[PDB]
Amino acid sequence: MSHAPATPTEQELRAELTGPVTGAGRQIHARGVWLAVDDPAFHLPRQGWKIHLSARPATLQETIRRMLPAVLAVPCHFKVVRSGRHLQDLNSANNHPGSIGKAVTIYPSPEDVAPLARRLAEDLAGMAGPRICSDRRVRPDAPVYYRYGPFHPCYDINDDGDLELVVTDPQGNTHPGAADDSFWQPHWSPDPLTGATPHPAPSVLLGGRYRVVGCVYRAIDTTDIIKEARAHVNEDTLGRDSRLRLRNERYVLHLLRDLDDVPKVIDHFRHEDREYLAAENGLYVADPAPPGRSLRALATALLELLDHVHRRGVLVRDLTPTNVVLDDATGRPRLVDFEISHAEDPQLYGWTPGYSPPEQERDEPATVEADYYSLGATLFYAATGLPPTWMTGDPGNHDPRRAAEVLAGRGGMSGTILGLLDPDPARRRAAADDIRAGRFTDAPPPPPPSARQRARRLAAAIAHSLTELSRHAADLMSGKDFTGGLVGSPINLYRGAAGMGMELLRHDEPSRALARGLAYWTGGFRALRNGRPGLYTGDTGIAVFIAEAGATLGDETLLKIAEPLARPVLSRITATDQHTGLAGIGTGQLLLWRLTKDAGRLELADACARRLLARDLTAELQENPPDYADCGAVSRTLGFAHGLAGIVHFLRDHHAATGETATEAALHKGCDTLLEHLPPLLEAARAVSAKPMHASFCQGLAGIGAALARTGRDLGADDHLQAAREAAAACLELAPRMYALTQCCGLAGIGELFLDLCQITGDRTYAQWADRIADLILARAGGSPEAPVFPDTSLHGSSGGWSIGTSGVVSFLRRLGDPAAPRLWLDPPA
Repeated sequence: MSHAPATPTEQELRAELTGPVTGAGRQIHARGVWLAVDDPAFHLPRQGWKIHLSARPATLQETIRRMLPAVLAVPCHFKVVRSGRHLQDLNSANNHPGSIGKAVTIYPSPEDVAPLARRLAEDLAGMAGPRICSDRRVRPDAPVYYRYGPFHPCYDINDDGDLELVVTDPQGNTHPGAADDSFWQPHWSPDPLTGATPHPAPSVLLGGRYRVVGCVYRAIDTTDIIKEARAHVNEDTLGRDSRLRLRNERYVLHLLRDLDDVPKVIDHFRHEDREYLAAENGLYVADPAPPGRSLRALATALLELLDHVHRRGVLVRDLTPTNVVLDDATGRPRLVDFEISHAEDPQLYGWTPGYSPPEQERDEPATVEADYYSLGATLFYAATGLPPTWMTGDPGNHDPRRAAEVLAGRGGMSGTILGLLDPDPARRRAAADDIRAGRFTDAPPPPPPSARQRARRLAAAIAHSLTELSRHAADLMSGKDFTGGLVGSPINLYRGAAGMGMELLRHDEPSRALARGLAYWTGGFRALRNGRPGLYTGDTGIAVFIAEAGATLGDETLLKIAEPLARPVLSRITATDQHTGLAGIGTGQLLLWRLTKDAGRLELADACARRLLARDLTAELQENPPDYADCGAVSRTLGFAHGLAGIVHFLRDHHAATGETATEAALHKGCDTLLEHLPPLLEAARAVSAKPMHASFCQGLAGIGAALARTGRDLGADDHLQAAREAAAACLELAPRMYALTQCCGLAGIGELFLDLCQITGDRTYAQWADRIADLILARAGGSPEAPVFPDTSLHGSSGGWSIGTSGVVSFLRRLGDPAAPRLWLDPPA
């Protein structure tokens, strides 16, 4: 009928290896998912040329059997994927695209690289496997590839503060390796086979088959969309390839005559190791995608059943806001994906929308009925402008928590989509949206908040968040996440220990002890290691965290560890930015100067300010981009990070500390320029086409307004405070469609602006606005009440970083319950 290829066990591979390996004196150690074999009398260098062997689970055992002679002849180290399942994951694109096909890795002596490769090309013959993109291939008939890279895990720091695997040139410079999933030729070592050292150069496309616009492309026939599949990638337990997925598609594309207006024409061809088959809705320039801006917007909803009635035994099983397109009005319905539109015994495994499918796309049988949870979920993203909330591991990944949007409005669908997103009963797709509203249509019935019990909720949140932080911190310091080609900074403010620690210092004695441990761990990690001087990415924020921990905890040794930490050579620094440049360094040095009272820190801030004042005319840029089109350089010009708002912020702090008149002149000039360019981006924010970027703290109105509020207070100007008020209003309107909950790009920065205005002005109105932001945050959270988990930038996982994770959220929530509590990193300490 339909069969299942061999999936080797770890035991069978161990068996295929044990005999010959013991023969040559080499030995097997299991580590990660790579049964490795070490050979004495072969010292592994640290970089060089390496051989990769591609394979499928089915072929893995034979790949091992036919390689051992060659690899055991020459002294070398090597490793083989743990078992067949680990290889199916490795050859799956969702996990790690650049690691597909690297079933075996062999590290030999340099002189022996070229022979082995060829010697392994022979004996491997026509055995097939996914083509390894990051590497070159010995011959197209064999699954042997090679590349230059690290053999040991040596990391260096990038200009973002993060850590990347590197090789080192003969001058010692670190070059980032194994990135961009493209072959990179070292200029100091020759291609051991071509004998040549190519050079990189820069020198939508003429596909030759059909000249037209990484396995997808857009097209128009060279005569009058070409989906691509790479061989042996995404192989099912039934040996079902991505090319076979295209074949299922071609089937339904020829079974398309009824409702054929919706999908496209077809054409099938193949080349080498790949095959090809022939209005971009989900982009919400229009916020509720208004059918006609009328009171009723069930038009799109009934249009869904328009294609539901197609029947034909075709179960899309994957109806996402990216799987919808509609030229003009509700007419001209279009759709362009059916890879998993099959209920026959060959039922392809989906769960493709991390969030939008039912709880029963666990390969459980398919049902148009089940396509309801994709319908309703689609409807959710239709109203909210944002996906429903799903998190890897959420015991309540499907629940009335979605009701916590309770916006409706455009069509007021409400309880209909609740049934349409209910559990298995399906409510019969809530009566098939009640036969296109013929039977019924529901009205929004939001519940009433429990008044002071809100506080209970809030309390619980912080409480649980604290415990969650304690987990993340342990995962950080134990090196759990210290794997891969890119490792997020384990110490910087943005995502590292310093960001978390600072917040945990302001909480209970256990959380303070966690911050103490984090301080000492950061100190250790930073010693005898490369770094960057920035505030949000680099040494300045780190030093601030350690010194403040030494202060509030009364730990002299912490202050001693921080004393020499952030004293850079400003002459080398060229950026003028809070995030990485001189402005952020100046502010952090002023914070350290207030805690330590070390004159050198004030001198550093003064030096920052002088170098900044030198480029005051260079702060005046004639080119302006009020539209987000191409580079939304609102962030690169006016945002708190990368922009003038943070520069102004630091100049204000410097004047407040010293009183130097030069800083005052430049401050007034920058403030005036910001106010000149404010009205346009305000209008852009108020438009319907606005994007959450316009309200973001890092890049948008929230940061600009925080800066201008502090300026209005300290300078006495009230035009600044009013600018901040208008900014805050725009942010309040854009808050319910924010993508993230974080400080940098999400709701936390909005609410922090509101709290700033309440503390400066005194208008408890902004406190109500902030309470609304916190309510949105608690609703958009996952997990359960008394145990809420907050999604980070991934939208499905949790993390502890301050600006992109849970600790910043905890900062906002904490500050909600303690007025007159300074804003971290923007206001001075108590």
